[PDB]
Amino acid sequence: CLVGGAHAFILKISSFCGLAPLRFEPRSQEYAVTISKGKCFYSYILVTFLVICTIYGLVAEIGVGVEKSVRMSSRMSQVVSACDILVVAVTAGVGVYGAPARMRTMLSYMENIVAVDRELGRHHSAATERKLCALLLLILLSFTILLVDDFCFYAMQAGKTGRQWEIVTNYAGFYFLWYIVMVLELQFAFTALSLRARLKLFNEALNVTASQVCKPAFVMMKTADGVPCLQVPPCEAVGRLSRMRCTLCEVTRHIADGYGLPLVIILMSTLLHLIVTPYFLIMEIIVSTHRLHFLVLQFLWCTTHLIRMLVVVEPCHYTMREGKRTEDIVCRLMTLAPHGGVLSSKLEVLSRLLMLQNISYSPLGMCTLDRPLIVTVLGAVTTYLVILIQF
Amino acid sequence: CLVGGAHAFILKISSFCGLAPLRFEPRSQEYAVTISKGKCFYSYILVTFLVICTIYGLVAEIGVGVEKSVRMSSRMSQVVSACDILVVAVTAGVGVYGAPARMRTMLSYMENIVAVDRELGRHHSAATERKLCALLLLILLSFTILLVDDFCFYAMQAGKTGRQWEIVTNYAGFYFLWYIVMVLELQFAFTALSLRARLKLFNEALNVTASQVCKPAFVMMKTADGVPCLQVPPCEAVGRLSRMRCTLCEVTRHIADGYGLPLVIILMSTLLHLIVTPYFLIMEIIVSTHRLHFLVLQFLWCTTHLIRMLVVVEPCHYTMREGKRTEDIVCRLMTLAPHGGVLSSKLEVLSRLLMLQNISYSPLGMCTLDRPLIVTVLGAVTTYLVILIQF
Amino acid sequence: CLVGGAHAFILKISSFCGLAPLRFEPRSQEYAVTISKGKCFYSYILVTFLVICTIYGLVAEIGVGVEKSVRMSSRMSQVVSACDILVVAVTAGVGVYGAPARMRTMLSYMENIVAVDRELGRHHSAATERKLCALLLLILLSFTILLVDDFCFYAMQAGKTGRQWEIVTNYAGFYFLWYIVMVLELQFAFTALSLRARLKLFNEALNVTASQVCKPAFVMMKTADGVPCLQVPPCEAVGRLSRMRCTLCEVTRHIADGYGLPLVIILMSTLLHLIVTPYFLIMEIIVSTHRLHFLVLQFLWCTTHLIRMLVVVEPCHYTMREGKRTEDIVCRLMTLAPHGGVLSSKLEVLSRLLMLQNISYSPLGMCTLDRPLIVTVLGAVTTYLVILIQF
Amino acid sequence: CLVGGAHAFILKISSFCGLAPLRFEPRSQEYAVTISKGKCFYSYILVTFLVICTIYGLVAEIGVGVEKSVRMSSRMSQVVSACDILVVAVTAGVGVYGAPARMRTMLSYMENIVAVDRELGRHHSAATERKLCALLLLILLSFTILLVDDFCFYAMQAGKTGRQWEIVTNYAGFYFLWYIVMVLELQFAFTALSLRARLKLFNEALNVTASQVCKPAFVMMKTADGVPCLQVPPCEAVGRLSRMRCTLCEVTRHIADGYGLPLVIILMSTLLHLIVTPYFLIMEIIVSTHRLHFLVLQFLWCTTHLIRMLVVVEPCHYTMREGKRTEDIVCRLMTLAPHGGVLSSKLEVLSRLLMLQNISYSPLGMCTLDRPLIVTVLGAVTTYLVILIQF
Repeated sequence: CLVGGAHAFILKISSFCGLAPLRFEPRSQEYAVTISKGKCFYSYILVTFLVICTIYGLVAEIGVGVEKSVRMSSRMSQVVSACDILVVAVTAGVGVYGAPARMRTMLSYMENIVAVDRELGRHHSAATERKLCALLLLILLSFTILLVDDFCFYAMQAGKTGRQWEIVTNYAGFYFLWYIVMVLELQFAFTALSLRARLKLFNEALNVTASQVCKPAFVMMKTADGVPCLQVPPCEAVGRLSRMRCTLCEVTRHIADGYGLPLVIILMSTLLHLIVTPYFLIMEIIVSTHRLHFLVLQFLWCTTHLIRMLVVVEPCHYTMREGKRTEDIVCRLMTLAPHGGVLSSKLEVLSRLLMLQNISYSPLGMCTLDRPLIVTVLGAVTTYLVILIQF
Repeated sequence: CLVGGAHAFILKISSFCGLAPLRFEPRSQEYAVTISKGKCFYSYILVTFLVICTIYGLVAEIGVGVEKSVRMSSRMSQVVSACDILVVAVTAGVGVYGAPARMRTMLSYMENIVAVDRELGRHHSAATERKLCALLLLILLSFTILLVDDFCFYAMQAGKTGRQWEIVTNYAGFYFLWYIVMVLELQFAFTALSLRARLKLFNEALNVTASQVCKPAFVMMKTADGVPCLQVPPCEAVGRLSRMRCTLCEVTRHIADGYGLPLVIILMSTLLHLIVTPYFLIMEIIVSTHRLHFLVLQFLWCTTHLIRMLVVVEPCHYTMREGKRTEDIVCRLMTLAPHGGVLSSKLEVLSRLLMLQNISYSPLGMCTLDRPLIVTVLGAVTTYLVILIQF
Repeated sequence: CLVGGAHAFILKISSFCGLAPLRFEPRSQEYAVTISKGKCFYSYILVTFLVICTIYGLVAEIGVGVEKSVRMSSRMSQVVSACDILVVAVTAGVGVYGAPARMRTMLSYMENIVAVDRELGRHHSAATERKLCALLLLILLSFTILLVDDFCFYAMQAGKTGRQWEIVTNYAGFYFLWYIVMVLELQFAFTALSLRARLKLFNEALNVTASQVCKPAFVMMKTADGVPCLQVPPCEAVGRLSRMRCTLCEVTRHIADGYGLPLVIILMSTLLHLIVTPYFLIMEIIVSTHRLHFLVLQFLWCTTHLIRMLVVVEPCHYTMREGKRTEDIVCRLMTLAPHGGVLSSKLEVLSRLLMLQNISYSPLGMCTLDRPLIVTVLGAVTTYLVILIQF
Repeated sequence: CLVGGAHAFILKISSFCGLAPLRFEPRSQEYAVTISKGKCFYSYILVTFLVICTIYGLVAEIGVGVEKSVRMSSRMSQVVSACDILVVAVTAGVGVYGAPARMRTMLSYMENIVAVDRELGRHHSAATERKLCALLLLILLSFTILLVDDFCFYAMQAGKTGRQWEIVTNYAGFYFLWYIVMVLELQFAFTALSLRARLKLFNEALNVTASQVCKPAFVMMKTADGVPCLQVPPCEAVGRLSRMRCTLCEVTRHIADGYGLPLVIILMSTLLHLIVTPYFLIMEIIVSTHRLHFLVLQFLWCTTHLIRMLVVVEPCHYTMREGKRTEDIVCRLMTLAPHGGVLSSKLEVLSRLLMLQNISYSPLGMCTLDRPLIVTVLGAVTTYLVILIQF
């Protein structure tokens, strides 16, 4: 098995988190990849250690009570902080303990994607992977910088009373589990975008099928000018592309299964944090609005909990749009195809595939990842805030 | 008519409840079954007796007022307890009074399922039925143990003032109606899972149809190694399987009709209890949090009201997934099938059946049983609790 | 044009309300029907008179203020009573002013339904029309009896202080507008059920098509035993039935257009009244619970506002179920039909009609009339009541 | 490129707003149109100037505080006024800065619509364009009159204390941004209605196809009587119309993309204003109800925020209805078409296009513009108001 681009890059990053217990073997543009049981062992230790340190750190700060426990200014603030920590520990737990089975799934289906790549002539655009690798760095580095500021702030807030080393021992684990949760979200997105790039490329082979029938080996090649061009009759190409369309839908279901449970806990904790964080921001902007550094951080957290949702639902939406574009192309193409020909009989099949096999991500069946899920989540958030804030 | 496995086992359990007024006649791996009017008569008496005892027990505890009526610490607590008892008495009532007509329906369609079993070569996996029979015992015995603890607790709470025998006379009926409601939920689930096992087995016959056309009597048999293998040409098999697909969809509609009204009252009472039970738990964890045994029981009830919902919606979701798997297989299979052949003409039919006949449970048309119903119910529960608790 | 049964009976009742400005000419089992401009003129006067009397009666009771205005015990109670009266006056207004155009539509499509009746051999079951005519009498007479009790109660409540004749002059108009709104709801239901009976009868002709192909003039006749039997080859019958299926879907869209705007205002006022009526019931059962006659009436109103919703959504749901039954029959029938025959080519067409033309009522596009609309309405009602009642 | 009617008229109006940076060249019934970079430059200046003046005007009135700041009678009233201004400045910003790319899109697809017009024989009905041009004038002039009254009122309210010139300098910019937002909404509606007129006209060519096959060059012409009549065999017409159906669906997706982001911000601000405006109306009708001129204006604003929503969702709904009418016609037409003919093979294709390519507007994928979006928005509005008003 081989992997490249920003998907291969996030797997390197995820390996240290224990989210991708893989060995990597550098080729020209790709790495060869296999499971490593030693990294699974390391990965299981790391997250278990961090969860123990996080729970006992939580117990310690509850034991300090509500006066000095900066995250826990009240009995109810203790419960909120415990649930916040709990959902992150559960999300990072499911993320890391599930990772070996998820990589076994990835290496299983990637052998079929390689066959699709050959038919499409897939080659990794350096400019495009640089865009997506820069986006990994942008999102992940920005979040890492936020975690450091949040930790430094609360440590200095306690450092004003000499208690910073205890705060470090009690919360350092929680910030590492935060990093693991974002890397898991980025690992999905750039896995899903890596498939969306192949639907997008499959649709271009189907357009050039239409242009050849409109305006008359592996399926598609570059010309001497590098433009896409078709090496086989459209009758054969549509049959070959119909098989590839089935394969891409199967890969979608493996991705949605492997990340399905993580994504549900990520969605609930997003919803939780988008209620909890604006609430205490609003309470603190009405009362003691002089704590400007706190208010800045809590705003940047509200922003981050929205981005973390978009990182999940947007890669899926962009995959839906490529499916809709296929239906548009096939409709056009089958009005062009002549009556009673072989090509139109191949397009009768493909159009049934479009009606039968949709491409979608529905984690555990609870919901469909698409932009209407944003409207659903934000409508709930504002409903609860209007209830909670108004009194 | 004959029935086996965990479905036949839950029918034995349900017979004593009067939910399955059947005689049973043991064969090698199955029971022969027919309606017994005497068990219908017994069943109608039993539930009518228990409902009378429950209503008059409710009247008695309202008559004791709010001081000593342990379930009724206030005027509003009286109304809550009356509605709790009322929905259980209605659910057990519809369950037991409807049971003879429901068994007549079961024995009507099971004669067709036997024909599907012959074509598929269905035989009951001892290991699989042991799994599902152990799951019946696990869920039902755990609930029975909870009912005993709840009853013993409140009787001892009253026994501290000598009034336990009156509590026994006033609530024993209600705990038996609770048991009847769970057995009805388990009777559905293991009826639905018994069908899902046959869709799952029908899909495997359709995969081996694809492998024979990919890599070239009743439809399917075991090899000498026990692997599935096809005794007829794929052209005949797909036609035979299309007929069986229609039969399974028809059986789904009989199950959804027979249990439809029970399931709606089960869903409302789940929603009611998931509001009422966490509310009084939260009031009692803020005030008088020393009543640790009460808080433990009320938590185990909240857990149970979630499980009772999953027992209903999960068997249906797992049945949807087998239908989606059929669409995936048929798409694959009809790209493999050659142009203009008989097989592809048989697959044109089957693909129309998939678009026309879905397999789903929609009780009384109110809703579809699937995991999105969990999100809908839990979002309402938390909306009401946020309203009720916040003031 | 001719019409019979409970549909023809409700048109007689509706004529006096001005909801069906028709002449009627009695035949053996049917009436001949044509528009009468004189009844349109009468109808426009009647509702305009009743609306004037109702508005000026409302103005009078607002002018008496909140002390003696029994419907208006507070400033807010004035606003509630005004909106209650307003939505009924608007619903009866749209009902009666729209009625001539609606009857022109009815007489337009009923000429095509007569053609469907000939093909199906439709004859009116005396026992069935007696059921539906008894249901008209049951629902309408029960409501009329409730209106009289409500009016007599409030007149006697004012009659205890001699003011009953003013109450009569100020509210008699409103009770007649209430009667007009129910007759409009019954006029829809028994129009929709009159179509559902023809889908139900069309599906039976399609089953006997299957039995003739399974077990081998106008389309269908009774045997000498009165059992349905087919007078033409199944190849012709399926073609003839496909045309009739199109005609029934067209009639559905005329009904949904003609009653669409009434039904939306009926749904909002149902939602309004299911909030307003339980609220003031709950306030009056907590405080001054001795007003037993008031509490009884307000409960019977809550019951009536639910029934008025079911009268609207249930006839539509039962029409959906007959469409689903067609899809089940066509799937079965086209697995039975032989490969490459004419019959299977006719069933390819019909199955496309089922996928393209659904049968549904969606008033003004706002919603679909089906039992999920009950869950939507009742969830809102309980959301508002939980907000309003809890403080 | 050429454009006519109320679409061409709203583009003239939009040019001064900078929403359509176009030159216009008058022909007999149409204008020739091309992008003008000078109007893009003017347009970017104008909105940037107005946004600067609006923000600094907002800063000034916040700087005057809450006593004299008539829009800002409290600290919370400051925040409300700032968000109101902010969403309008954002909506007008996206409107005007996006306008050049949107016009490039319009001139791209309008060249294909001209081809559809030739096939359909499209000519602009003077009476119909007069209706839609009068509707532009009615809606836009009525809104302009409301803006003047609102501005004159608040200036005179401040003019009673000599501060009117400062109010003019601080709010004149905001009223011009309000005008730009309505013109953008009208620019969409009359673009969408301009397409709906061509679906409506395409459906009439398909009916006359049915009548010619029922009752036996560019596709369609007027007779010597001006009735539509078909110049080609139905076999060719259905093929030609299938291609045109694809082209119209493509144009729909360009419109939805170009206006998609504006429409989402328009929907949120509609939702915001339908909460905020009735709330402060209700507070001001309970307390100080003597401010009759204020109450009148705030009611006319509530009315306007509903109309602004209908202006957006109704043109889209009317486009859905023409698609449904196509499905009705195609079903009818393909029962009429003879078995095994060429025409029925052309109708097999078109019916797949109807199942694959729907016509809809879904801005950014968040929602579908149709009348169910009204019910969704108004249910939220009343939920928040019931929460906010009740305490």
